[PDB]
Amino acid sequence: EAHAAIDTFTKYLDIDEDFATVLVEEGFSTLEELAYVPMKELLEIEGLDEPTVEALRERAKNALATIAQAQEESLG
Repeated sequence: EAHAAIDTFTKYLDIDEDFATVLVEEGFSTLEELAYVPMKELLEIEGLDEPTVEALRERAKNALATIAQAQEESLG
């Protein structure tokens, strides 16, 4: 559910739902897209700040690192 993408980012990206939605709203429901997408590309999404987008991505990868920990428990 898209609603889960809002809390997920808030759980990993450490952001608020109103902000996460902007990432999932643009088309980023997976931390990989947020972390895989570069700062500029992510900062261009609209009017994000250099640091806010720079720190948001850092969390994406850092969060994905943990997600990979649970991924090992499941085949997917």
